[PDB]
Amino acid sequence: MNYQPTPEDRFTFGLWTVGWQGRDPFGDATRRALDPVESVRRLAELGAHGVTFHDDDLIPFGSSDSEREEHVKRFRQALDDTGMKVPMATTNLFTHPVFKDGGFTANDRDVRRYALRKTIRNIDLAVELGAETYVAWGGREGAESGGAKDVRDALDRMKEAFDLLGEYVTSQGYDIRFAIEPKPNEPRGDILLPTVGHALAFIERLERPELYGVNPEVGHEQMAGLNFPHGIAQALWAGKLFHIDLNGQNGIKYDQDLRFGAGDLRAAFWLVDLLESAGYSGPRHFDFKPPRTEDFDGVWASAAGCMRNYLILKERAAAFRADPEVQEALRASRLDELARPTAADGLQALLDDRSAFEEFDVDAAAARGMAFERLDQLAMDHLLGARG
Amino acid sequence: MNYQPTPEDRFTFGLWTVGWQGRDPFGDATRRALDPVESVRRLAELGAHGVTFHDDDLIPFGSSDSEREEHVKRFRQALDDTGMKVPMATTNLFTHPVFKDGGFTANDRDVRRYALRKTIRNIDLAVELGAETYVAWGGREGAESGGAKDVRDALDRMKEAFDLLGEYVTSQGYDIRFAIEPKPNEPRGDILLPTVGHALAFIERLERPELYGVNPEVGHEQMAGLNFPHGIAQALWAGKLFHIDLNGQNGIKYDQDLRFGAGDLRAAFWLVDLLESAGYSGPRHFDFKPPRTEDFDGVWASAAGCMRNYLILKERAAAFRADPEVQEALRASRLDELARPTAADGLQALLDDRSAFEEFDVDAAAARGMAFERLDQLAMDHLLGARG
Amino acid sequence: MNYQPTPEDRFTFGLWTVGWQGRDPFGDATRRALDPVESVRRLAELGAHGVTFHDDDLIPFGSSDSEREEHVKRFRQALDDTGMKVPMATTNLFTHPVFKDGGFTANDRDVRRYALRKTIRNIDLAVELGAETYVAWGGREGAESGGAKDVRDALDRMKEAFDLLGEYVTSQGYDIRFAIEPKPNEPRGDILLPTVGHALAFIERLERPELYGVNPEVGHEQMAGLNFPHGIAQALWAGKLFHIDLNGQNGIKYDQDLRFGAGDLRAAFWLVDLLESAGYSGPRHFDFKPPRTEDFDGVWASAAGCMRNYLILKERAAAFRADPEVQEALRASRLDELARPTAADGLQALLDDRSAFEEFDVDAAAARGMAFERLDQLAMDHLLGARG
Amino acid sequence: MNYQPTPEDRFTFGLWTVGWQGRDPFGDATRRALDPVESVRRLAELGAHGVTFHDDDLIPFGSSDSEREEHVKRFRQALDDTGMKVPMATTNLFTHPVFKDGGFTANDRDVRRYALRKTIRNIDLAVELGAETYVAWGGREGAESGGAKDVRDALDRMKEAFDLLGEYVTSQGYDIRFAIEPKPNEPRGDILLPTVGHALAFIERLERPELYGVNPEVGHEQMAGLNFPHGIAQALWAGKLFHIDLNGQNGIKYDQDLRFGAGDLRAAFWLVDLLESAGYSGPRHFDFKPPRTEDFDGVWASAAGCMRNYLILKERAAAFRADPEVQEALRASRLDELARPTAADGLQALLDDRSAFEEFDVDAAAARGMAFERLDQLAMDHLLGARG
Ligand SMILES: OC[C@]1(O)OC[C@H](O)[C@@H]1O
Ligand SMILES: OC[C@]1(O)OC[C@H](O)[C@@H]1O
Ligand SMILES: OC[C@]1(O)OC[C@H](O)[C@@H]1O
Ligand SMILES: OC[C@]1(O)OC[C@H](O)[C@@H]1O
Ligand code: NI
Ligand code: NI
Ligand code: NI
Ligand code: NI
Ligand code: NI
Ligand code: NI
Ligand code: NI
Ligand code: NI
Repeated sequence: MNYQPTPEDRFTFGLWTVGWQGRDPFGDATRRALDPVESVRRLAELGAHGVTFHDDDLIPFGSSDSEREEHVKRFRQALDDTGMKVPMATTNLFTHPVFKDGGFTANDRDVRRYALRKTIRNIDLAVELGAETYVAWGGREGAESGGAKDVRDALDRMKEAFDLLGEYVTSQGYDIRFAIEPKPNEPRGDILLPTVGHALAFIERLERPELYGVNPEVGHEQMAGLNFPHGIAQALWAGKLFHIDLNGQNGIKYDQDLRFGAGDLRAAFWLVDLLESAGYSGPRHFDFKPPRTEDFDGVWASAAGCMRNYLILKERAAAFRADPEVQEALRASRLDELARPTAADGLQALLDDRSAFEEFDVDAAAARGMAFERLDQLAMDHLLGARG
Repeated sequence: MNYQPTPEDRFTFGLWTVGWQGRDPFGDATRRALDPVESVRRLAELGAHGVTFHDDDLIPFGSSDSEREEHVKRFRQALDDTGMKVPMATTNLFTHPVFKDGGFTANDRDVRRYALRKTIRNIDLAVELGAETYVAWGGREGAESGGAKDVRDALDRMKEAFDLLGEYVTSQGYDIRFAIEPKPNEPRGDILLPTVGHALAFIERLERPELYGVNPEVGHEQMAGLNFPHGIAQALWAGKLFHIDLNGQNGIKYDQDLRFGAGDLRAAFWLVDLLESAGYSGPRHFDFKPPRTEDFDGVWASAAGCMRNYLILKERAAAFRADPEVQEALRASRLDELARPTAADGLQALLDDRSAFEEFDVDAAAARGMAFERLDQLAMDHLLGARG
Repeated sequence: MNYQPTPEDRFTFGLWTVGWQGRDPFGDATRRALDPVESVRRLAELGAHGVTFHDDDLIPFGSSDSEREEHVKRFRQALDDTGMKVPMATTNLFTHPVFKDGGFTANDRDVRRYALRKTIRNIDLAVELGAETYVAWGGREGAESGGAKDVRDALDRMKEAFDLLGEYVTSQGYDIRFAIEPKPNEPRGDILLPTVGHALAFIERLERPELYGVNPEVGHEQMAGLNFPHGIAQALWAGKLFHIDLNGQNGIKYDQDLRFGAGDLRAAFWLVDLLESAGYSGPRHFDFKPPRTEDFDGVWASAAGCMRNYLILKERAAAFRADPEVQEALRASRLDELARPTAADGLQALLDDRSAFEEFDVDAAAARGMAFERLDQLAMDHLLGARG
Repeated sequence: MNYQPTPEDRFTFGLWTVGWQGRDPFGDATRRALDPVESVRRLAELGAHGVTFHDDDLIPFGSSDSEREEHVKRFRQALDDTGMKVPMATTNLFTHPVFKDGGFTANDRDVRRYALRKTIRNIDLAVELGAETYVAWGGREGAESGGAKDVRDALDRMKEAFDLLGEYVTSQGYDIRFAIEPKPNEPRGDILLPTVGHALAFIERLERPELYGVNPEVGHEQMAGLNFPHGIAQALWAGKLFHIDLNGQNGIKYDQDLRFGAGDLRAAFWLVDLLESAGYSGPRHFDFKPPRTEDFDGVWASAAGCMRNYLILKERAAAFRADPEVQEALRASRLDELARPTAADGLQALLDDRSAFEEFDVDAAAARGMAFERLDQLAMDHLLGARG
């Protein structure tokens, strides 16, 4: 009815999102820089719950320890003034030229040691600001050519780095968990751990896997042509959806980071349906870039639209699931039977069950339509508000 | 010098590859069916090591137990006559209309029970023929629309199915392992476990993960735009590369299944380099389709070219790694340093090491070129046989 | 309010769409064949305006001249009984094995001559049934490998074929125009004239270009990652949008042919906006496949949903353009200025205009935001029926 | 034997290629700027024939008329000192913020007039330096959202701009032709005239089409998944290949601009085969970026590798076509018959030829294999230097 967000909806934004100045590989900045304090204040006015940051977004690279304390205190006063929270933070291991061949998996060992120290420094700061999740996006971990990177040795180095970070937070007693953010490419030709599945598999080889989950981004899995709600379902099934980055992407091309709801709208519908039906309770974080065509009024419009589109889709997905005609259609398509065990009776009874093979009427079973198109048109009508 | 294969090179082919009759979604078959015995004999003459099969390739669907024994005995006599082996087998859970919504994750429970019994029947046959690996490709597990498949319930059903199959082989005492073959799409709109990473992650949630690995296919990961040698490296790092399907693919489109070496030739070079340097010792299996333009002479030509291209690339990758100028280039690009631990000295010494942060010269480190382009041009010259 | 189609909405369907039996490259048919007469009757009941056909959909391949006349007369009686029209027809030059290397650009000259005679035979039949457009989809014109097809010689052969067909219809006095339907790949590895742009360029080299236009399909341009409404705009700008195939596609992969509205929903919105604002008056033809999961009740549901989704999107696009707040936003984003000539004053006055260069304030111009994000969120709200 | 380039091989490089400082959307520059004079000298030493430039690469934006003359004179002295030529130039209408919504199709009319004056100024300079081709890449012409750009009005504006530029060069008497460079996306979400086909079609609607051709880039057509040699063949067939940009791209993702030969190596082979067999005589221009991992020694290595790989592939493609076994294979696959007219006898004799339809043996024709796989393996063996 009214799609007004409140801090209760847990919407969060990175400083680097509304603060993106619009520099792209072919053009100069179109907007001036935003003071972090100014972004916190404007986002609070729009109904956001909190903000996130990379170390270098908050404290400019090379800052003296005294300049550092000054930047943090001003930030903390804006948070106190507005009620905004800081649920996640991350490290910039991709902008400075020293990270041109990676941070944790750089071929040069001294760069890998520096990347870990820069990371540990910001974990301390994140805990101080109350963050519960620490994200890692290995944007420069990867290669443009085959001989440049032995990927088994690089995964060893990646494992070593995350194991050391887990040792660090456990030895310090911190209540923070790690979330790896996959991306298949850009800025490297191929990035290691390119999808949610590769990241989930990797985590199972860490020494303390319970401290690590994923931070998937809508557009990154779509850059590989994959179904984002399906990957999120697999992450939820594994118990590893620790955080999520929401935005939009129009297919397989450069990372667009459009506002949430733009891009593949039906995938956004099915994502919100899943998050809300699974009871995901973390932040709904937007990692987006207001297009460089926009002035600052367009930046705030784009940020507001992120939140608005989430709340419209939440209403439509709830109306879909609550509709008795949809519930009947779900039974007609046997979603109830999918949720029942195949063989709770056990292996031996399955083998002795002649109705499962010797006397199974395969032709009768094959003729049964699944009724999925009528179900999908009910979902389309609900999304478009065309139920009457 | 001479690129002649021998059974020692372990090249294997599925019956369904050379026997593909050329039916595609827009056209009729262009070739008559091949008798399996005839394929075994022709492949042996070409230097292959063995063949693989789906149950329905060897025994036509619906066969009586007596027709079954007859088809198997003829096959076994061809194997005895030629020295050919059968290292892998698999189940067809995708062609019959009863599998239109899947086998293990079909919404209908009776279809899921039938799919397991059809599978178990062929595992027994595979063990009898001496197969060491049983492949599962869930070609119909997936969906064209969002509401048709709850993916968490479907992963529960998938886990239940593989757990029951593991219970079966362990209770029977069989020495066979399972290999899941990922594919991102086609014939379903999205297929569950779409990439090597999703399959590896899934396996870690099975009750006896040691019985399960992956069977990646070159073209399937490329249908998601991913780097196949990188995914194979991750599978090798995890200890899960139990088998591999070799073929070629020209980018993101329908599954072409071209002969190996066609498609992305440099990725084929880097794949062979990795397999041979990691000492992969399983079968080099070709899952390919000779194009429907071809008559049977072109089918055998295409099969021979699979083997030929592997052996040329093996020679070029070995020449690359053995070249002293390449070894010097690898050190110049610090591949030796990538293989050294980042912090064997431990967390505490890293934190107290001022050379890792307080006194690290980031500008000096940043200026060091990685020399990857000279290394990659040496690899190009070796691939093209242009070293002089 | 009520999204009921009538024959006035000009919705048409190919016989091969609702009649697709569900055979795909990995599985058998899931539905029995439909008699063309039965499809005409069922589609009329749903509110369709007419049907289209390939020669081989209506008259089975190899039919005797007498069997032929019989199939046509039964069809014509169904059309008379229902009021259905036949606005377009086409030729099947892709299913029979003789067309495995193409019809018009087959390397074998005798096949190319046969393809033209099979085509001419059906043009006569289409005119008899009252078709105004004859579509050509060169599904097999192309190659899997580089040496198999000299593309300059193949374009010569393609031009020769269309020139001869134009000579034929002009010599017979027929009032029919030709529409080339591009597709980038599938079933050939690469298909010639792969996009709307390549087809439009080709037409300009024909002897009588006025007889030829394009028949773009939503999903085909999306298989190349292109923006379909943009390509349709270019076709409309050139005066060549003679017909259109509507369906849905989820990105770059095999040709899904989903029902219209599925796939990229926002692109469907912008397509309907363009067609209706440009006053396109041809048929709105659905070239779709009801998924093979469906029985015949699902086939009719899917066909009805094609029409329903067009009419919902038509209502939302009209509400968008009629909204005074949207009209103000369009002026704020200077769409009115885009439609004004850049230099109606002429070249010399442009060169002497110091306000265009010497005294142009580039910094002031650069600071002006384009306001596109607020405009796009108004379009999203209209699409979702969330204006209040 | 020796793959040493000489100026006779006509290899050219843009100033912006070797001079790319390595700034990407996620990171800072890794290399200092190169003085244009220094690049001219280094490229001459490597065997290049000439260089190309955007206006802003040579003369920094905002330069005074006196600073301008100074930059040009220094450049001209380097050209005189080295023998280097300047065969092409272009305009930068994409970096400055004023071009954020385009140059020729910007919604703001005053920006469109400025873009034309900036262009005309550099055409005069290009003619002075002896360029024969003027390239236009409309990198910012396009949109991220549907309502922001009416594409018919934008094509009107694009046509108006190129028509005015043609009026200008004809009124000045200049001997220069225009080449439009297509790209499907990046930096805009969708770019207008996204492929070679759309550009060729557009040119036919200009007032003086003979002055305009295309400048295709390998990686740009591959960003749409298209076959670059096929698109080049269509451009050659139309008589419009006025220039070409050579580089490499690994599939559908961000524009990588790798050195030529990297990316899809077999497509590079077939491109060189086509260019050399068609007798293309323009510049072989590399539009590439040495990866930001590299220092200046790696920049020159990467530039040299562009030239080296062209010359290796030229030798292998010539060996392929000269091989008598390949010539026999081409006849076996009926490439000779593809080049013969389908119906030089004319329409009426085709209609009366019973051997073309009534008495055509379609089954006999269908059984003939095309022998394309043996031909393609000969091409692979030649590419890899594996003929013995
Ligand atoms: O997507 C990448 C990003 O914007 O920068 C890194 C951080 O993790 C964030 O998600
Ligand atoms: O790729 C799919 C395939 O050809 O059919 C199933 C089997 O696993 C084999 O790999
Ligand atoms: O899309 C291809 C199709 O379904 O078959 C050929 C006809 O042109 C129709 O469009
Ligand atoms: O590819 C784009 C580019 O590098 O910048 C514009 C010029 O046309 C050149 O081709
Ligand atoms: Ni992103
Ligand atoms: Ni992110
Ligand atoms: Ni495949
Ligand atoms: Ni396979
Ligand atoms: Ni289609
Ligand atoms: Ni179509
Ligand atoms: Ni490029
Ligand atoms: Ni270029």
